Amino acid sequence: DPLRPVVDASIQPLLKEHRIPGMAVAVLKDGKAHYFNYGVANRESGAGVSEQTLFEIGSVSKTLTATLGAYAVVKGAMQLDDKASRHAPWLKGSAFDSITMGELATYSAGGLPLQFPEEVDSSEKMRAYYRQWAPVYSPGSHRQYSNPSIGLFGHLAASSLKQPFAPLMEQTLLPGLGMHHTYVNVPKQAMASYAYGYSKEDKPIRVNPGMLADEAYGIKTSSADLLRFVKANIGGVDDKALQQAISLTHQGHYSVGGMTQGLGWESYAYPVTEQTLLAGNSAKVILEANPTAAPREQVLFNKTGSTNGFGAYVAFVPARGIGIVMLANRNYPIEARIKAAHAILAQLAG
Ligand SMILES: [Zn+2]
Ligand SMILES: [Zn+2]
Ligand SMILES: [Zn+2]
Ligand SMILES: [Zn+2]
Ligand SMILES: [Zn+2]
Ligand SMILES: [Zn+2]
Ligand SMILES: [Zn+2]
Ligand SMILES: [Zn+2]
Repeated sequence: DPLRPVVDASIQPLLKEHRIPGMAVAVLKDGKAHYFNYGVANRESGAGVSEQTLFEIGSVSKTLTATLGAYAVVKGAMQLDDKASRHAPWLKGSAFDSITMGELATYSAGGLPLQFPEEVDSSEKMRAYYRQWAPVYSPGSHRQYSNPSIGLFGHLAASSLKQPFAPLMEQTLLPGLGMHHTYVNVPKQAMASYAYGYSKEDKPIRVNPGMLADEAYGIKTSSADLLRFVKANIGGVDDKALQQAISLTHQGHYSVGGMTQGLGWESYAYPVTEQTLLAGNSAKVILEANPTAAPREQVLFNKTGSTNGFGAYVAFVPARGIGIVMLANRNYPIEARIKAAHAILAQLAG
């Protein structure tokens, strides 16, 4: 593959530096998909990684959940300006009577935390949590990355469509995106393709159960399926409704520095410097609260994602028809993901 030398040049050093057991890389250029596979999906057995290997993608799941929400909007089942309680009777009489679906989707509801408190481990406790939650900031004023925030958005989006989230995604949305091997719950026939994640101590692990995990960070997919998603975000899909939904996830709602927050996807003016990309994906933007600013007025879209044993990254530029997917079974530094992707994308762009 003429592109192997280029991809290898940025990926190989990464694998060695962070002792990554395996990584599936997929690139899109001139309409064609290119696959580069490294290492193993299972260290004990030695099973090799392929573009069909299933990896946990963590927060990258939010781009798919966001697409489901956009789909609900297109179908007329809900509007982003809808108060959250309009789609959950159990939220009536809480702070969510004055918070919108869009604010939940863009982490700007007012300070919902990164993760649910450790004690919130059941449906009953989760409902109680939201009903007692007190806003920290006025709605729309600050961005505080939050799983409970986007998780609730996805949960309610599914409810607006009158179907449970998991089956809705697996039986309708994902198939519509051409993603037939993407799961919230990996089925029996696909378990053999499911890689094992590896902690810092090299222990084989997989994602732990959690409230709204399916909506916020529970997707398992392959580099082939995720690149098909990238293609859908560029070349489009056959279904008009789904196409409209995809476009909605490209719209900027507000910005934080050089990063513009949309539904799921986070975008930047293209060409973008490695410095700007690193900043938008820095700990300051990820962990702390930051005031929202007016949205950006070519564009690169991206999203990072991790689980205790996995590290994923996806970035693409529609106007140039290029994109890259990097799925690894080691949660290695986000900065390393950005640097490798930026280098490869630069070569692909010309
Ligand atoms: Zn090589
Ligand atoms: Zn090729
Ligand atoms: Zn529910
Ligand atoms: Zn199939
Ligand atoms: Zn499940
Ligand atoms: Zn402030
Ligand atoms: Zn590492
Ligand atoms: Zn050039």
